[PDB]
Amino acid sequence: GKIVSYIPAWVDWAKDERGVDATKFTHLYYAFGRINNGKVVTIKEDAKWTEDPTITEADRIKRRNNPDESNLAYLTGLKAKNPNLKVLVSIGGWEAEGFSDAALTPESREVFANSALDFMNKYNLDGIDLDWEYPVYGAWGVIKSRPEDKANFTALLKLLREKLDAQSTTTNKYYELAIAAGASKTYTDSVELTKITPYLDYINLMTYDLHGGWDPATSHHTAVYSATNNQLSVDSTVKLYLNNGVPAEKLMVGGAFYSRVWQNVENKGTGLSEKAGSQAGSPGTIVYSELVNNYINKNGYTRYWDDTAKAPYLFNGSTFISYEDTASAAYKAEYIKQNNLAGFMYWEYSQDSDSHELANTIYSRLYAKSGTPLSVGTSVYAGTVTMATYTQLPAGTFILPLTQGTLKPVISASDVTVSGIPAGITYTVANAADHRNAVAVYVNGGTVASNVYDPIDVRVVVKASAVLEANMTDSAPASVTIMPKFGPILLGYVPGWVDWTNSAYKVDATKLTHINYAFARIKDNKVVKISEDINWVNEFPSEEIREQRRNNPDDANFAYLKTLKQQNPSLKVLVSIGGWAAEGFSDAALTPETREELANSAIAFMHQYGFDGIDLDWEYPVYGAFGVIKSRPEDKQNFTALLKLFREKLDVEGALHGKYYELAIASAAAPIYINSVELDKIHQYLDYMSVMTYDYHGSWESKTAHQASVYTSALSPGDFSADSVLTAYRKQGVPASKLVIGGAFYARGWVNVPNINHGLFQQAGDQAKNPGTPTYNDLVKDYFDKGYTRYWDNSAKAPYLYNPDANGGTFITYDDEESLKYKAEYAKNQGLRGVMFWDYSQDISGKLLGAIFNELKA
Repeated sequence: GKIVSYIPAWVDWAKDERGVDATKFTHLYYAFGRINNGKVVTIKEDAKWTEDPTITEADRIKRRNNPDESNLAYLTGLKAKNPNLKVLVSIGGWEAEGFSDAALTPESREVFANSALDFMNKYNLDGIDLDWEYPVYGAWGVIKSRPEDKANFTALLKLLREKLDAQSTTTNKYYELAIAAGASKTYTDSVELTKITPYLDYINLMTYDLHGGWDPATSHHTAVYSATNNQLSVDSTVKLYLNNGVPAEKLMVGGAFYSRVWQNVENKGTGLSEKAGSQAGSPGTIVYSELVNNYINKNGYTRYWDDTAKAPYLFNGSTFISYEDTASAAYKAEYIKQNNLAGFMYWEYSQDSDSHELANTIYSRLYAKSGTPLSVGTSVYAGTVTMATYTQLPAGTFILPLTQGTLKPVISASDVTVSGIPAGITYTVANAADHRNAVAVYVNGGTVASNVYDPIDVRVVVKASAVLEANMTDSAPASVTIMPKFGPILLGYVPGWVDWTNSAYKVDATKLTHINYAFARIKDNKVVKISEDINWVNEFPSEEIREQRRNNPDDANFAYLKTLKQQNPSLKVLVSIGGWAAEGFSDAALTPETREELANSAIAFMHQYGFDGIDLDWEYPVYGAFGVIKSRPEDKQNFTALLKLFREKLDVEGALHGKYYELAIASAAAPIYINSVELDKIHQYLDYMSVMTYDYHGSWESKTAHQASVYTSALSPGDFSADSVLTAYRKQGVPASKLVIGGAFYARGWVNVPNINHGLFQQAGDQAKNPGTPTYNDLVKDYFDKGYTRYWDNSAKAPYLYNPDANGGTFITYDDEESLKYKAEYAKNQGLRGVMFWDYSQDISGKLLGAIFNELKA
């Protein structure tokens, strides 16, 4: 199943902020090469293009220096990311002149075709595509044309295939030849389809601009089916081509990442099949990204759907817009599959939304296995409604965009099951205003039956019935959050290896809600201070270190925390048992006796030193962090039993002490962790999981990336981010209100990083001179004004540093005030329990904590 993406020459692709994700298609067509004195040339050498009257001067100096060479290098560069990618040059396009002359004579055909190969070979291309629009009728006078174009097109294609084949017998590389073909009967009548088709790998059908403001009434411009007899469609065009004998296996169906517009449409019905007046004022087309930004269910435009054509359109009473969306793209991809066609071609990739929604939809739908219907998918845009008091819930609205599936323009109450809205609170569902494809759940203001001390998980199922596409199943239940009146948690790791009492830098209990004290440890299946952990105390041979570790200031720290809790009585201080390289959990978790023994010893430790709960930091079950710790496959279900039992023991303690003791874990981001821990079964025992949304990348790898980005960078599709990890957690079924997003107050980086794109996503050299983990404190002292410059990846919302001159080029990846703000903002919009960070000692300025606090609690 192929996917042809047309990519425009007139975007500077090396500069483009978002770049091209070539893992979502199979063929990249570079639009366009042009013809000039019978020869194929770069578009910058097409005077007709580089000096058009229409948008002129400021934007015409641009065109003269179009960066074609650089574009072609960047695009054929994308083979690193998709090795099976083919890149072809598309020659021609709308209004491109010179085919009729180029094809005229055996001689002019010879020089065109030789230059076509020369272009193909010069830029390392996999084939040639001819977009002659159109032979014989010349698009009715847009381009020069002659009645002999019909046979001359045949001879031209014959000659190209001969020469590509000749070259193939010598290089052993197969070369593609394709055309973009017109959808009209006039097109089929001006070319010899049966003669031509043996020369071509496939025929890209231009099944768009089928109708437009040149017609007296509105219609669909790129519809899958014909809803009336006079409306052209993908189906009517494919049937036309099959009837002329073109095999289904050589036809690609076209789609458009832009709309056709009609103005002055009579305001009747939905605007569809209505009479349209003057188009003189019309923009003609509006690209999909602009539709998303300013038109689809926005600014007075209503979204409508034609359930026969399988096509969306918009109308606001005067302007009608016909476009391609997620639902039409799915129906087109199902048409391709059901009719055995070659695939999906689209014009053109840069018109898509920033996050490549159409390109991504077409990939996902076209390589969906049949007989496995797809579930509707959700995300969250507004995930939190916050209690005003213990009983009073103000009005608010959960907003869940779909990521897979397309809501009907108006959904019904029965399309959505919401569970967990508290008793005596009414709600309704609907399509969220100002979003193209989102469920709103409006929660009526109200009074809850009993006091809300803890977050309420609200669970939203989007039924197969809510959606346009054909054979989909109900969504997984989407978690959002009713938050109790005190709002999100702000949790700090506080290291026990700092002597807090004699430190001039103190812990700010007015800004934290929670502290994890790092760490208690496990010895002989008993919980002990870190000073009794012989593996830690003697991690290093030097006695001066071991003596500092033997004298770890734990007692002093426990008195320090006791004071702090006396001064800030709503502060919760948990003891963290474990951490990096901490032993004993696999053994402790094994049997009911070993778990009993561990839980009772932990409980004893907790009471002895004045803690308000327990956090387990087992790093990590089953894989043992790749043999840093003892592990077993029984860890997976034994961790569940350990937490069940810790929770029971803590219930016993709170029932005896008239108080509530928290239980939490710190959990990792990587797929292997997620597959090692029964996340859907443990969350019930936990107040929250402190997800370590950092250490994604570092010196252990030979390429740079963001260690802690809140969003996945546009230029590293599929890469780790808080969003990607926390979404994976939610799809295991963890409620949002039991997730805590993590910030790191330390950096990772790479040395020997080349000075290309400021070191971001580059190959690095030998890492013996690597920074390791410089703290924000070290960045302030040694990096920030010392020849590193700070950059910002605005798609990832992640800062980074780069110094060309330090150890062969050094890239530093970290969290700062700005990224922490965005993590805190994600927590709030996603309905998460709150924010955590590691660790309090790493920023003595207070800025990083202040950044979180300012955003999160204000």
